[PDB]
Amino acid sequence: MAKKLLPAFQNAERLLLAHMMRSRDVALVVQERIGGRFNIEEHRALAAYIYAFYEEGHEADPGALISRIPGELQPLASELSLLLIADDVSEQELEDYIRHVLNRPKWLMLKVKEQEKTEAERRKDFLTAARIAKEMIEMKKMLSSS
Repeated sequence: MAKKLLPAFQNAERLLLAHMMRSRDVALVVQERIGGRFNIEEHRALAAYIYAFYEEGHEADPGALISRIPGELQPLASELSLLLIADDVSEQELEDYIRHVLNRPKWLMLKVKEQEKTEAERRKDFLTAARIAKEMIEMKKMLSSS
């Protein structure tokens, strides 16, 4: 990804969907704890699904909403219902992807990096923590307007 700064965190948005695809309460988490919106009609349709479903039945019915997309979110959403998440939403994962969904000037996302990066301090990613460390200074720039 030489010429790919940060187009969108669709990865977190997809797993995000997985946790919200479970309960309306979680649906609040996606909208309230993330309230994002990338350039994806299908993925966005999921985040959008819940928002509207609240007025509908107050519960993001998977079988009902999962079968409301055009064709790409159909197979994706069905699997995404819990493709990479547990009944408990996976706390570590919840904060991981939601934070990723932020993709905004929020240092808290860097905090998440603080955890993984610190793991790099002790074990590193490749050879030296300098890689993840660079990620911090990178994280500092994004959250800190320059």
